[PDB]
Amino acid sequence: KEMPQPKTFGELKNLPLLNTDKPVQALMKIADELGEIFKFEAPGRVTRYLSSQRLIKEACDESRFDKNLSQALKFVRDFAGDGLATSWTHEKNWKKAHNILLPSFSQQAMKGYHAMMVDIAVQLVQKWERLNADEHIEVPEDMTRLTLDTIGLCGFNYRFNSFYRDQPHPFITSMVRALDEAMNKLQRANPDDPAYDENKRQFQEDIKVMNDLVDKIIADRKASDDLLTHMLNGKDPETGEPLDDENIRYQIITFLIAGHEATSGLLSFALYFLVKNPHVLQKAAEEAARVLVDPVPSYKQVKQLKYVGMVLNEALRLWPTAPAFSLYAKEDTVLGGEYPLEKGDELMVLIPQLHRDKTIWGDDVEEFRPERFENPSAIPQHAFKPFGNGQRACIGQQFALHEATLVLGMMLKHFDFEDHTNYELDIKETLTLKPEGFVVKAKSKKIPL
Ligand code: HEM
Repeated sequence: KEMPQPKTFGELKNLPLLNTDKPVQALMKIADELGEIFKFEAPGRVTRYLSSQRLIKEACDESRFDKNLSQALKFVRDFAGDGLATSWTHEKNWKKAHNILLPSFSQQAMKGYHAMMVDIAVQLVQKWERLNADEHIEVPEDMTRLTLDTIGLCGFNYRFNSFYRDQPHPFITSMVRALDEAMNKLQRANPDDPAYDENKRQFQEDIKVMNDLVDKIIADRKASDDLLTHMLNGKDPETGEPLDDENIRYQIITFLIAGHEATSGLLSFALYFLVKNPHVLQKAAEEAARVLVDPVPSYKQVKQLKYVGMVLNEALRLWPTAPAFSLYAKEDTVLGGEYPLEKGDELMVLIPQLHRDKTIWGDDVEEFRPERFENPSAIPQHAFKPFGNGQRACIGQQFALHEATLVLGMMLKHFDFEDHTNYELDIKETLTLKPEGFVVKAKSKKIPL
């Protein structure tokens, strides 16, 4: 079979299609036009975009395909280096850090983070309780305050104190700037052109901001049993080695970025979907009131918020906040019985499209219906992949979900929410997705913390 490909622009091939602020959403539209697979060419470059569970289940076979660093991740590697998310599977430092850091996400570790998560969640609830009449909430802004502070405190015993600031923590400003530059490089025809000299300067200036904080965090610890403890002291069972200093710095950067951005997106989409679906919101609120009987939630109570977990999964179905991942063929292989691939050939999994596979989910795929997840085991293998695949899946998945469940439960216990502007969904794309400009009003239910 000869594979579909979107419209081309002479020698630029398909490249100009990605000259947009919303590339994933563009690609989703192309996926709608062309189906389960399409070829995407740029000068000197080719990838194939996959949207169907039928094809993605083969792509997820680790014997045939391994994680690739997309062009995005390759640019992120300029500051994240050989940290876990931007390492190749065959780099010694991937498997070492993987073995060393996985215990930071054990059941006992998670129970250990719970009190610190509550610290930040209480800060968020207090902020909202303290608003005056008619004042409104900037949802993604506040969710980022929460998620950054949570990873900072839980992972590193470091307090970004984001609820003490009216604008983002400097770290975030540079992170966003650096990630935007990393994206802008995709289009650039002549990267070494003096025209971009200033962009390299601001890039390195933003990386420098990020690295200064990393030094602060490591300094402060020199003067806990968290992530950082494991980075500094943990030994890999296989090699018997610990991480070296250079790799440790990369992990810190990696975890500070990965550990907050997608989770803030998730919480924001979840609240967006709730205020757009009032019956669902009522059911979630009812669970929160029924389960969260104490002034502050326990770890076990969070685990009992079944419906809230369903709501979070349905939000990840529709808008998985890290919306793509890239694979390469380990050897020559045939995809789907129809698409021959050679060793090294690249694939991109367009996760929001996978999650709209009508053969898997039914015809109603645009509807927000958390009951799809009544029994998560009912979902076929490789049909729901918001956390990636296999040994290269999200290490922090349970952390994200615990924090998100705890926080949304508390939000639903303590406040009624109003979509006072009838917000029109506008999805901004950076490393991740978020509903830009999303605002609500919260009316306190006046329940003490
Ligand atoms: C809703 C929240 C999150 C989503 C949707 C998400 C999504 C993903 C996805 C799709 C991948 C695979 C990327 C690829 O294949 O290139 C991944 C990997 C990763 N994520 Fe998450 N993530 C989330 C939260 C977190 C959190 C809270 C942490 C840290 C506490 C974290 C740390 C990482 C790391 C270190 C990797 C690379 C793991 C490895 O390859 O060894 N993520 N994430």
